[PDB]
Amino acid sequence: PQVTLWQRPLVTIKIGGQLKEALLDTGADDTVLEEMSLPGRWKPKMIGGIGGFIKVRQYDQILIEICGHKAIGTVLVGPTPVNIIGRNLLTQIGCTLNF
Amino acid sequence: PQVTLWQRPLVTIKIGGQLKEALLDTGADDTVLEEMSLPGRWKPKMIGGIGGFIKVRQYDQILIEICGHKAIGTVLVGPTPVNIIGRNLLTQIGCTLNF
Ligand SMILES: CC(C)(C)NC(=O)[C@@H]1C[C@@H]2CCCC[C@@H]2CN1C[C@@H](O)[C@H](Cc1ccccc1)NC(=O)[C@H](CC(N)=O)NC(=O)c1ccc2ccccc2n1
Repeated sequence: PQVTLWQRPLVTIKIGGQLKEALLDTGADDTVLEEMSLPGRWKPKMIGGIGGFIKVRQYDQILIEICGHKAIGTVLVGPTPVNIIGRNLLTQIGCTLNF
Repeated sequence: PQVTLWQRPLVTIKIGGQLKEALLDTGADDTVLEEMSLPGRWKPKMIGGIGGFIKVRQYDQILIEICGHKAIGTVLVGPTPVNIIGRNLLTQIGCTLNF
């Protein structure tokens, strides 16, 4: 769909059985979800942003459904205020910027 | 222009007589620029991101030329790693997300 930016670009994701809302974020290389229950194997990883760094759990090959579109990728789970869909996944659902 | 997301969405901006590169960021509410010389008054503000909070100088009515589009708005200058154009200016240059 086309999404204007007067409000935050928030979509519904279905991940690991759970429904969440996430921000479509072009300035994020990675996808970072708030602490949740995910099955499996994860690695320790540190990522950075404004303000500094956090330590997150890396899960690879996770299925995510972003606004009814399917994609599989690396998802990081840690202490982020808002769930962020970053560019590793935005390329999979075909998301482009327009101006 | 239409921008795909395989690489970071960077554009050229002209601000305060100076040429910079900045990231078009749909997940940023505000425009945050690294430390640079700007004329006039500024107010102190705290903003947050994933690793915490930073103290920024807020400037209002700043003219900014983003990929040849002129826009007037609030710009925050501070200790950010990369120059960020957030939704307060992206809505003024007519920026939309598409998938
Ligand atoms: C998620 C991750 C992959 C780690 N990437 C990033 O964090 C990169 C790092 C880059 C280098 C440093 C400068 C920022 C850029 C852009 N960011 C993406 C960038 O989109 C990031 C995503 C985000 C949204 C909401 C909350 C937290 C984080 N947003 C931001 O950093 C902007 C900064 C701002 N004042 O506008 N924050 C917000 O717009 C914003 C909104 C609500 C909030 C609620 C609570 C706490 C903080 C909140 N911050």
